[PDB]
Amino acid sequence: ACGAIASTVPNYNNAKLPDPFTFANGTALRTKADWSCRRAEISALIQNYEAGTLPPKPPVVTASFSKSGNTGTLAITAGLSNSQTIKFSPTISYPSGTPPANGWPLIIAYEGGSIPIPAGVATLTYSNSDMAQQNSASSRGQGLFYQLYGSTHSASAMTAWVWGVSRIIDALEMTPTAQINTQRIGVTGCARDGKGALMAGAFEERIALTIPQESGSGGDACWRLSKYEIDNGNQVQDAVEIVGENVWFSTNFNNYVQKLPTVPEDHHLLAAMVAPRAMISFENTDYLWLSPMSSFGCMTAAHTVWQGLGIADSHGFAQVGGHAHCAWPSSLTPQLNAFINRFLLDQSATTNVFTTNNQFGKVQWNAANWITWTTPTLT
Ligand SMILES: O[C@@H]1[C@@H](O)[C@H](O[C@@H]2CO[C@@H](O)[C@H](O)[C@H]2O)OC[C@H]1O
Ligand SMILES: *[C@@H]1O[C@H](CO)[C@@H](O)[C@H](O)[C@H]1NC(C)=O
Repeated sequence: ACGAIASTVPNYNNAKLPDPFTFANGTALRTKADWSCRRAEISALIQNYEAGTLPPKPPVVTASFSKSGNTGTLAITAGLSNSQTIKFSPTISYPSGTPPANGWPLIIAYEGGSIPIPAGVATLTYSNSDMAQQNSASSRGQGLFYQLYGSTHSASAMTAWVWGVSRIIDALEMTPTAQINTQRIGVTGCARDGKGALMAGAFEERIALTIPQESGSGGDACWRLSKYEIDNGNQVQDAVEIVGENVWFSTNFNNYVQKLPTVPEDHHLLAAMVAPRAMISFENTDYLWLSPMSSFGCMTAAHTVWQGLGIADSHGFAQVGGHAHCAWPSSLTPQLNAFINRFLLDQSATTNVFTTNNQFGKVQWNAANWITWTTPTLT
């Protein structure tokens, strides 16, 4: 129904941010339904240029569940048609007592996350580093995911992490005795795990609420804006450095980090893949490594997609200073809880959150230099 999905745009060359509202073939988006097809195209482009191949659900996915006290263990097996299998067993921390009729809402927290989780929400601890190692460039192709698909599989570590989240949600769908409301699943992570959580929410449509925390470069920052920051003297993480530091991106991305204008996506399109579902990301201006201006401009550009879909308040951004990396400032708890309350707890909470302190160091944000499109009202 979307036709043949384009996965490359060989002639692309755009120093500003790619236009969310124009397909690779030059067709303009017009309807809300068009966004589903555009999202599928962005997925293919992101896989091709920076994330590697995200495998589909494998033929074998088995799950069993057991509970001791308030801790559940979800034992998952995943297997291919060639008989290869891997296994992993995330745990779930439950609120006590009788659950809601449809089960507990749940946040999948990469290695526990760094946000406070309200008392009526269960927490699943996902050991993403075991699914795909992330110590340094030395970690390439190591982790459970690669014991299934092969150490030379093109998936980045973050794409392998997404795959694991998808198997977790498969297992939850198969395991009603885990007492989870599978329509009310969120995801969160901080720092490198916040890069991971954004990827999970973008690519796995069953996630109702995505919460990336101080994800920086390769998260809710854009590659093109971070290149501008580093060229003008801010000591930011950028595309060139990040592919040498770790294995969060595919080896193919190495071919583009010096040629960012030729990449027909940026992370504003990655973030927009969450639409029309909900996301709020949190940033910290104390660390220029995180590329503060790039995150504000990137999420401002991503925001236009929700605006065009008539659901601006489903996308939040809050950027402040004055606290340590991955420490949670109580000043932002109301904004976090507004999104959890609305999108996971079914409350009538307002979620209009889009704020920065503009503390961007040696650069400023100038929307007209980066965002070239007007926002259409998709019909
Ligand atoms: O050593 C790296 C190579 O492994 C990488 O190879 C790319 C992998 O994905 C394919 O789609 C590309 O065609 C191929 O070039 O190139 C970069 C290099 O650093
Ligand atoms: C352009 O590409 C999109 C996405 O694949 C597709 O939905 C649309 O039909 C294409 N346009 C034409 C004229 O085929």
